[PDB]
Amino acid sequence: NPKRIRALKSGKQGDGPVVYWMSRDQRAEDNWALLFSRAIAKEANVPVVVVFCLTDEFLEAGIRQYEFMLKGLQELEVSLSRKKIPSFFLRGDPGEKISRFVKDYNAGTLVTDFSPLRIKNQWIEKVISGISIPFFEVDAHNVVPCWEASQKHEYAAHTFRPKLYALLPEFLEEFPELEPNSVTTLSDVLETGVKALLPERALLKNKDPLFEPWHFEPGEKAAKKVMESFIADRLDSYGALRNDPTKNMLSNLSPYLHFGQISSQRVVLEVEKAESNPGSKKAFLDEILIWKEISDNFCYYNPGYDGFESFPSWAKESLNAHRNDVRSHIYTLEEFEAGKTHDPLWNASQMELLSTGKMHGYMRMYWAKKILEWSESPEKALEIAICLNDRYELDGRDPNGYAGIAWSIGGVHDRAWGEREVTGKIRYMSYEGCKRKFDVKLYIEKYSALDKLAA
DNA sequence: ATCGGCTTCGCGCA
DNA sequence: TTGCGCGAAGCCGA
Ligand SMILES: Cc1cc2c(cc1C)N(C[C@H](O)[C@H](O)[C@H](O)COP(=O)(O)OP(=O)(O)OC[C@H]1O[C@@H](n3cnc4c(N)ncnc43)[C@H](O)[C@@H]1O)c1[nH]c(=O)[nH]c(=O)c1N2
Repeated sequence: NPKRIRALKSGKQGDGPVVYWMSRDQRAEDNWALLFSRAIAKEANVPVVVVFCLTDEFLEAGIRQYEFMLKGLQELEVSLSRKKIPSFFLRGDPGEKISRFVKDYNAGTLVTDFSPLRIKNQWIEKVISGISIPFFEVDAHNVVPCWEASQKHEYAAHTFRPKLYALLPEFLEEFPELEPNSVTTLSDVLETGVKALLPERALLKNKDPLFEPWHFEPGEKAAKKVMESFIADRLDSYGALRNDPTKNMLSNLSPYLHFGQISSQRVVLEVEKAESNPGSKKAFLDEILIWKEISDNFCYYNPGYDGFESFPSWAKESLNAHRNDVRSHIYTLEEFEAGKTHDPLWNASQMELLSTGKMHGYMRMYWAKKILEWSESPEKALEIAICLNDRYELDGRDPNGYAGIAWSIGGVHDRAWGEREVTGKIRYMSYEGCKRKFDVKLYIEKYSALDKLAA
């Protein structure tokens, strides 16, 4: 389906390899990008090669994301050579490195997947300028190409959802089988990059790592076994138990989908054919279909996705009007980060975020709204809630991150509610509201250990 | 074209 | 808990 490609640059198709510049979608199956690279490599009797660019951004988050990512690449690499596609791994800025790699190996054609974040689009430009062969983009990450789904920033779910469903019958389709190439250190990069990151690993008073790395096992292989678990054990109770922090009825797929270790489209396919509770199947389909992809919609059509300016006008006008309110408490980053607020429900969730790297969905909503209530300005609430989300979430640094922080503190894709001190018309949430929805003390007590335990 | 109808709200009440 | 009505509130879209 040609609608999944955009022509970034046009030109002289080299007598050489087709180059997949892998970035978002780190999987070898279920990958429209690797499929397109392999299509036009067959139309030219050239091999297809894969190149990944490892960049200095790993220092801005934690060992947890980097071991999750790097382990997934060790397994993609052997999985990619079993079908005769060599994987190449460059360490440097994709501005210069991908550029050089193009000239150096005589690439016939270049291809990349699609991120809507600002920095991938800075790179793509530095790539287009220092390059002579054609340059192609494929949305391998959304069921419906970001730029076809809609042509504007979408105001709400219920306005984006019809456009999306109207296009679902044509892009919800099976994946062809990736045919292997006809014509014919990462251990070490994992070593250095953890050495450089070990001085900042989150520790306990007894020098122990806070992080528990057994809750999510990385890779394509482990990814698919988590979807199969979810469809067989959890999908049915999803409508009813998804909002109860005390049960793991979440799919648990976000760390894998973030790193593109599983296609969102293979999951939809496999939910769609499964015979579960309708309400479960609907609730679930609109998270992974609508909300995931309005988040790409958000970050694409809004360059300042991660700042106050991108809130809707009414919530900008609201929070401004309450900047001069006395705040009940005020915390610093350090105080939040170590869960030293006055709110054991708040502090429990921050403990869940540090030791697992995935905080319960429903709780992240409460977490983010309390940052706005108990910090000195909204801009500073944004800053903390981004800092902590990207530092400690396994699925962080993600359009779902930005659009969800935005949802919580700024009202993006939300509506106006009853006007309050500090938080204005932004949707309010309370401990007492939690108490009627789920057994807070069970939550709190699962994590009440790790408080005194941390320094 | 004006009017439901809006992710995940809180709260009383049975 | 567990469900329902009602509240406050800005705006898109057929
Ligand atoms: C403050 C805050 C911070 C974040 C987020 C929300 C909030 C309120 N989210 C979005 C959401 O909280 C997160 O995707 C889910 O908790 C992922 O958990 P499961 O995969 O178990 O979801 P679950 O199995 O319930 O849902 C299925 C899938 O749908 C998608 N999805 C679900 N809820 C979504 C939402 N609210 N927005 C967008 N997509 C959603 C995800 O891909 C998720 O994997 C996010 N998400 C993320 O992937 N990375 C992040 O760093 C953040 N950050």
